[PDB]
Amino acid sequence: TGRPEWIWLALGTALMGLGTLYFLVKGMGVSDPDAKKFYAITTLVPAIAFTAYLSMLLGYGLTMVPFGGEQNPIYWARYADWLFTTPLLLLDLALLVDADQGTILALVGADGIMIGTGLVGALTKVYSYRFVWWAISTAAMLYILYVLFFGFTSKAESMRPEVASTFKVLRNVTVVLWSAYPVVWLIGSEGAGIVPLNIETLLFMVLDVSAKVGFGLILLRSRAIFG
Ligand SMILES: *C/C=C(C)/C=C/C=C(C)/C=C/C1=C(C)CCCC1(C)C
Repeated sequence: TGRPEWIWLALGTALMGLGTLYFLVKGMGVSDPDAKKFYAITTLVPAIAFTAYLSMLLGYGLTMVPFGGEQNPIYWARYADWLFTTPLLLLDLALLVDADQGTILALVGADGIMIGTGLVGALTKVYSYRFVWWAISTAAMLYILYVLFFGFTSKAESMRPEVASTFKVLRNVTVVLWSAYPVVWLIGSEGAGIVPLNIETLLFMVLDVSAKVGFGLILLRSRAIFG
C-alpha cells in the first residue's frame, strides 16, 4: 500500500512504545501502593495506543465510508484506542483529587457517549447526519471538561498544594488537548475533507502523544502520587 500518512503512524507507534516501557520500568521499582496505582493506569494508556497505532500502521482499523460522492478513508481503530484510553486518563485525575464514586461513574459514562456517537458519526453515510453525531459527541466532551474545571479543581483544594498544583497542570493540559480533537475531526477526513488525511494523521499523533506520554511524564514525576 504505502499511504501518505504511514510515517505519522510509525512515529506515533514509536513514541507510544518508548513511553509505555519507561513508565513500566519506573512503575515496578516503586513500593508505595498509591504510586503503584497511578503507575498501572498511566502505563496502560500508551500501551493501548501503541497497539492501535501499530494495527493502523500495518493496514488495519481502516474502512472506506461513502458520502459526499466519494469513497472516504476512515480510521476507526482510533475510537477502539480512545474508548479505553480516555476514561483511564479521567480516572488518574479523579483519583488525584479524591473524586467521589458518583463523579467518576458519570465522567466515564459521558466519555462513553462521546466516543460512541463519535464513531457512529464517522461511519454515517448521510453527509449531514455525520455532523449531527459529531455535535452530540462534542456536547458530551464539554460536560467532561466542565466537570474537570468546575468540580475537580474545587475538590483538589482539600488536598495539599503539591497535589492541587499537579492536578491544575494535568487539568490544563487536558483542556487544551481534548478541545482540539473535535476541530481536527470537523475539518479533516471524517468531516469537511478540507485537511488531507496525511496532515490529519500528524495532527492526531501530536495530540495523542502529548495527551498520553505528555500527561504521563507530568503525573508520574510528581510526588502527588504518593499515599
Ligand atoms: C489519548 C487520547 C485522548 C486524550 C483523546 C481525546 C479524544 C477526544 C477529546 C475526542 C473527541 C471527539 C469529539 C468531541 C467529537 C468527534 C469525534 C471525537 C471522538 C474525535
